[PDB]
Amino acid sequence: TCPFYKKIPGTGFTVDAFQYGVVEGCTAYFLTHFHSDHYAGLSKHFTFPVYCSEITGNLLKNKLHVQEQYIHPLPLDTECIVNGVKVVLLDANHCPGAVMILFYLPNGTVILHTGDFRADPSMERSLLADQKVHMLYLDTTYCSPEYTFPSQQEVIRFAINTAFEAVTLNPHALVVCGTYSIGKEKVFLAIADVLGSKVGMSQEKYKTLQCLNIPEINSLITTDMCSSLVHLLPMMQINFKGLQSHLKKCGGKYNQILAFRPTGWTHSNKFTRIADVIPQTKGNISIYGIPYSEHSSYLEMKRFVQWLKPQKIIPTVNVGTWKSRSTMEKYFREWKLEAGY
Ligand code: NI
Repeated sequence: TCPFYKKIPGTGFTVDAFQYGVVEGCTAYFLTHFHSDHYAGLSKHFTFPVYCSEITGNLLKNKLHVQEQYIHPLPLDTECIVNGVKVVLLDANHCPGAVMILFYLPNGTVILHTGDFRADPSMERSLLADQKVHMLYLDTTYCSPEYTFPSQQEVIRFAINTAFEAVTLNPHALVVCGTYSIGKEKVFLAIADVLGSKVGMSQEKYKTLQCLNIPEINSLITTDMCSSLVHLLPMMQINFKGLQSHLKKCGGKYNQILAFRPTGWTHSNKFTRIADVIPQTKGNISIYGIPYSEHSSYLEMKRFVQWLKPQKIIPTVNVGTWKSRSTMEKYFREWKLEAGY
């Protein structure tokens, strides 16, 4: 049955609630972004109205074969009317096409649902600045003070520098980047850009990327693996056995693999600066875990909430244990006390 934190009170709306069958009372289904824990249940047989961004709509049509008459894409940063209720979609700084959703209830209540987001001060100058928010449905994925991580820009600098140095020293090295969903595209694209290569990948992953409006993408990606020195592979293949096998498949074109596994967080962040990160090596294979996050750090999340000053916070992540819920509620109280709302 649909959990309560996926239901918008005073409307016929749900958010990311497609794995429950027909939700009793539901007149429109919102989808924040194209990741499988959120879309699980959409297909060509779905015949309710789905509201989402343009890019998420492109992916629904092409990857899942949802029929076009049921897809209702909305422009960002624009007041739109859905079943008599004013709504606005805002950039969530998560993966391509990911949004937050502002709802303006008929009774005057204002609700923000973050979806998955990485808070940023640029958000403090969107249509959020212009009115009060009564309820916040918050992506709390890393709501504990141990979760620190660097900016995306510092992680990309590290990756570009590492790869440019390895290939300059050995022009027969192959660079590999792991992936399992959309998101984190800047990793493999920035590396390709510095080496003056295109990124080679499967036809299916190429198709996915062509759905994302990314300008000059024909210029950065390809399915001709042979002409590329940056290959994208399944995340499950980013291990010593998997990359040994891939290297054999390259026909003696390359004699060394440098691989990157972007990840959310790892405990090494508690002890280690980005500059100090080192690979796991075996034979002619090195694997770098890099802390490229598309969710808020604890301190980014705290700043956002203390800026917004909501009257009630409803967590959407880590809600399944009493100890987690308790812990998050204690931080919310502190934030409120410290900020004086
Ligand atoms: Ni996500």
